[PDB]
Amino acid sequence: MATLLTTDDLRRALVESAGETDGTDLSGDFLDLRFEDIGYDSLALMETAARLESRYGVSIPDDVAGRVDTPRELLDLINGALAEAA
Ligand SMILES: *P(=O)(O)OCC(C)(C)[C@H](O)C(=O)NCCC(=O)NCCS
Repeated sequence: MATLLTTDDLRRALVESAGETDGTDLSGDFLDLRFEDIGYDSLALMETAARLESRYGVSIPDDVAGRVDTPRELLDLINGALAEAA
């Protein structure tokens, strides 16, 4: 069992944690963008991850989510954890 969130899933969720739907375009291959560059707090990354934890069946330790600079890593946390141990 490993329902992997896709680009779109991460996108929608990550916009959702910004509060209002401003619309930081996170479509296509936005995985090379950076959270620091898009003004994201690591606290917010934890918040982002927290949502995905309960949704997909993963658990991301507090400090881990603060160590993700690019969206690819945050996505890879969920995807990877499910593939590793679900
Ligand atoms: P991440 O480690 O890139 O997140 C860094 C953040 C954006 C949280 C950064 O340290 C910040 O916003 N600092 C504000 C100053 C402070 O003391 N914040 C307390 C946060 S609980």
